[PDB]
Amino acid sequence: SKLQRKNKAKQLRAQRILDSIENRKLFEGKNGAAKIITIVPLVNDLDPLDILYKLLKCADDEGIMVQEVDSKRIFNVHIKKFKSNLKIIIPDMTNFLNILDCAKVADFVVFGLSGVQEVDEEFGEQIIRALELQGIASYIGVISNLSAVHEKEKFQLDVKQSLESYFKHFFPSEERVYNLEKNSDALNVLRTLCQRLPRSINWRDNRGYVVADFVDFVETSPDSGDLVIEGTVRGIGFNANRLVHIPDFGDFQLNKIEKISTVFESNMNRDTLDEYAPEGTEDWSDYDEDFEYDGLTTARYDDHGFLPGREQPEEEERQLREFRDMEKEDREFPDEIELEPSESAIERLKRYRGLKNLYNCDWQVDEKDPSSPAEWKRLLRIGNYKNTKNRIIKETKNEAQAIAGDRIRMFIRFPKFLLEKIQDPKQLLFAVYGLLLHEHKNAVVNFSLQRWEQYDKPVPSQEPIVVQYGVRRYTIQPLFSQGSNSPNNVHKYERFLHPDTVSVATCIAPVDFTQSPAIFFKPSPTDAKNIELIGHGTFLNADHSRILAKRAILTGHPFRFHKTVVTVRYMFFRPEDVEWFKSIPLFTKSGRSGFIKESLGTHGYFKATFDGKLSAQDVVAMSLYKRMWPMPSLPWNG
RNA sequence: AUCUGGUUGAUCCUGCCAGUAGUCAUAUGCUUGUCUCAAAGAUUAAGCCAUGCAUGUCUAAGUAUAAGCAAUUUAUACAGUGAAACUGCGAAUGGCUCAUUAAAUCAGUUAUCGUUUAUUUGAUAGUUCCUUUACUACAUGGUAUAACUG
RNA sequence: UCUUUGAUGAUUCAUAAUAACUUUUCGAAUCGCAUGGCCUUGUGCUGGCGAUGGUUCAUUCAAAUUUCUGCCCUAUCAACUUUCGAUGGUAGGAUAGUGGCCUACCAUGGUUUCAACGGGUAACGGGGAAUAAGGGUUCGAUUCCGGAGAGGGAGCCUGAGAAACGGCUACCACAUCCAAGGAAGGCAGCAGGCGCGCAAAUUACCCAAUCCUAAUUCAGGGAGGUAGUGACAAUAAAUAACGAUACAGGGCCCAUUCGGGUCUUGUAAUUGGAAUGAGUACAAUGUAAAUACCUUAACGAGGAACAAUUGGAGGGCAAGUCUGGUGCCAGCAGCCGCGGUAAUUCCAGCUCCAAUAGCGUAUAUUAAAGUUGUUGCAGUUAAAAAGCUCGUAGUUGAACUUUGGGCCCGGUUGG
RNA sequence: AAAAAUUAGAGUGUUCAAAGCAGGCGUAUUGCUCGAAUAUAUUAGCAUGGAAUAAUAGAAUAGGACGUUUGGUUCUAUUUUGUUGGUUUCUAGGACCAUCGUAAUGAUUAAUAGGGACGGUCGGGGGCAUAACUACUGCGAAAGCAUUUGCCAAGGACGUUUUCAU
Repeated sequence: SKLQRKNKAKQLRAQRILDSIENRKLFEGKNGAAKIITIVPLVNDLDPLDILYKLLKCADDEGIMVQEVDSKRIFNVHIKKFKSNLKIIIPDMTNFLNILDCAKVADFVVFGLSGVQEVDEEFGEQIIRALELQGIASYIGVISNLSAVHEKEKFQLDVKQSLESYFKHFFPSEERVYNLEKNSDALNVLRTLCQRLPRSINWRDNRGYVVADFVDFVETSPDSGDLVIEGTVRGIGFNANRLVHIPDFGDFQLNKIEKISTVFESNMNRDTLDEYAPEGTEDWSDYDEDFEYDGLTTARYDDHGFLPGREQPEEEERQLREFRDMEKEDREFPDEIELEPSESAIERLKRYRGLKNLYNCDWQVDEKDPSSPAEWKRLLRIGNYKNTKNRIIKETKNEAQAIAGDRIRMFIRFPKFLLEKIQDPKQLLFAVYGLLLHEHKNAVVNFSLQRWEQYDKPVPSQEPIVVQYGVRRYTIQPLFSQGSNSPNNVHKYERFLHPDTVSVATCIAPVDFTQSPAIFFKPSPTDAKNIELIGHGTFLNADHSRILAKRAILTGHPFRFHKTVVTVRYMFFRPEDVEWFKSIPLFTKSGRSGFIKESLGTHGYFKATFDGKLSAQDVVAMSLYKRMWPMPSLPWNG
């Protein structure tokens, strides 16, 4: 008979309809749920407490809104209709930084709009562009009040269609805007947040994060006490083998874990709880790089060609006074040295490595470089960057000591000088983050630079700006490289944004295992909020094969052109570099090489061969290269 | 009330495969300015279902001491309005789907001298104290419970 | 010097009497309004309109059974039914009531080549729907009437009426809350779900209309109405119309020959002015309130931008002798086929053709099809007459039995 | 007598149309007024007209049909003997029972359908016993069928003023 359906049906789908259950139904509504809800107003004159009271009048209790009015920004409310509990938060618009993390704790973001204006670019539209570029879960756009447009009906219709504007180019994934003045539109905004949960972010999810409910200090010692933290664990958990960072306080060491309706402690398998770990000096102790410049006449290149020749409003003005001067050096003459020689040009700049080739030989990154500071010695370089990436993600679930959705009175070993600036949780959120094994140790890192939209003001490599990665607010001096496809990682050193191609930023900072996107902003009080949004990007890897370049190219005014000797004017008033740079072959900048043999005189006269035209339409050129290193970072607060 | 291309060097046939129009016949591709009229979870799974609604009802004329209101006044039984609750009636109509079912359903056609029927419309009831008026009310017999208080 | 008696085609029918019989049925211990007439004047006696209830006969809305004839493919289903009711007789039980409906004793019947009985159905039946010279072929889950069902089977309560599921109770399959003691559940009603697949709309406003229910004019109604989403289908029809010169030709004519008239175009980023709704929007009207359509202030074009699109250009089948690929970006277009450079088909530019809101492609079905043949095909050589004669059912079967003659009335037609 | 809707269709300026069932006229001053048709047995049942075509029954052993030929056997009592019940006399009124009378008493042809007899013949037809003639043509339902003699039965055609009515 025709039970063969119930064969083929109930034996095609039985496990494919099983892979997606408990992630959806761990939120059953008496004890096991906590839905985290954030509300962002998009104009400065809004009452989100009233928007809350437009979201709860349709909930069929009555005595929930009136007693919760005075000064509270965190709410925990149980919905006795769809049987779910919510965690309703609301930040403070006077600060900007608090807005940027109240999104990234949540999964549904209530986007309010305005029925009297449009959005503003630098503050509303940028904060929309802020959260989607750092990554966010799903959301709902909404309008609170539509009383202001005149009480005829058709005029209150089309003003919705105008407000669709920022969901045609921003998102082709959301077409409705719910009018909360309508009672029947204000209910399926309550249906969806009590009954769904979206694909959230990748990196914040897979590490564990708890929001605080009760924070109190207890005494263990006058050197260090303890803080009890009450909350519910989200993410994957918190175990006693690694560390925890909280912003504006930093990193602190736990002691014990207790789940209160499993008593755990911290073992002695801690990591190096310091900034500059002493486990880096017993890995590199070889004295085998001796590129020297103390008595070297010409850099030894005996493996690169010919025989050598031996002898027997007050903030902006200080920053742009030498900014646009480098257009002569970066853009119109990119390969150039500064020369108007009337001074003692016998010893003006000497220490160099002027080899001609770029991408076919060896260059020792590590040297005994006097430009290489004390970071270069006591640091660990675990140089395998693919298996160690995939090792750390596997071990974490195996050391599962805390499962998600638990009521914890979390204790932590904590000092005594930081018992003041933590406020009550009702006026400010308090969250923690699970820090992996050996992340806080500083090392070398590499970023990527996505240039900010309609902002072509470049920035040199000499500014310790704060770059947001993960949750960490760290000021850091960046240096910039290219991402050219070559099997040696010798790329071009640039100093600014390359306005055409996504640039690569080399840095020295603690490692980020989460592969979090990078955020380039400038803290300056020019804007009322202490942010100048200047860029964004992401982290890729930690590099060990970098060879940077420093250009200094001797070009000037040529006048004399013989087939073997070429004399160039305003060059040699003190001829020393012609006898100092024998094994650095000259070349015409039209792509034609040449040979330097001897100093034929004193004012530009040297032996110079030409491959093409012998005339003063192009200047013979040199090539110089050096190597220096970035500066480490610092955790920025305030 | 109509036919055209294809077997052979060339021709007449049997013969099928392309073509050609229609569909209140369903999907699908690219396009899309106006007026009138409008089908729409049937096919496959008569598979599973979060939340809210879809069945209640009073006149001058069955029962009011609301510790209801209105007070307003001819009214010492009550009389204005009128929650709750008992009693009466309805909930068997309507709406939705097409799984079963092949002399079954169902159609046009007969039969009840072979039966039940709220309602509606029209008729219809001096006889019934042991009595023809002898004890024992007909100017009128008896308990029990609801709402409500605690 | 003494009888009445209904109706039907038909009755032991209606209806009446006599003896009785019964856990003795019904025969107003209810309610609003009015307030009068009579008197020995006693709260004496009578007396109006109508609400609700009541037994039986008629009646209306019904219900339950029943008579005759009528269904798609299949013999690779020829014999089926009768212990355990199958066909009939007699007496009881049960029901609103007839009847093997059930129970006792007996008889041995009933269906079948004019297809019983069994198997398939991606089968609810009809009114009807598409195509059509005539005959026909293929559909009908779906606005009206009839039946069945409420996750799957069974059982009963209250009632005039239900084997009811927005009633209850059991087992079967499910699945919800839980202080673990227990307690609750049926979207094939309306909106809406996460499932499936080629495949199908809003958790909106109201009882104003249509009609139903209630103790009732007043309350109720996802029944039903109004909008949102809708290239499912069907009707009406914007995307330009008029001049001037100009230069051409044809053109009829003055033609002498010119130009004397009449024309027709052709074009001249040659030049002019008039018309108008798509759209916007004061008012009014619409409507239960609104939205839109009809009406109408002010606004609204050289339109080059307020800009039509799908498919083809050997043949069938309307449309090219056109230039470009080193075969950038070659099987190749339903079927004959075109490629081996430059192609009278691929890939692109230009110019033409067809429909104008494309019927462009896919899958079913109808005409074409006299290729299902009753109307109406095919016999030797093309697919196709059984090895041979007797013989079932089925179909088909010679001729013959009152014709002719005469008279006369009364129809509408050519007249 | 076969419901409405739909289909063919009459009337009717929704501004035309698909639709709808409306609408038209005066003084517009308290009004009169026409509509909402008709057709479509399309099996089976019901009422009715006609007697072609094609079936079916009737008298052959006459228990045949008509008769007021005559003898019977029965069964009913409506009526009158006011009336009532108790009797039978007729009388009508039902059937069946012999024989006595008159009608012209009562049987379709004999298929250039079929069967059955009958008379003279013909044939390598078949069974038992004891080549040449073979094509030009012989016989048998077919496959098939050749030396003479005799038995046993069968069969076509012809001939006929026989018979039965497939």
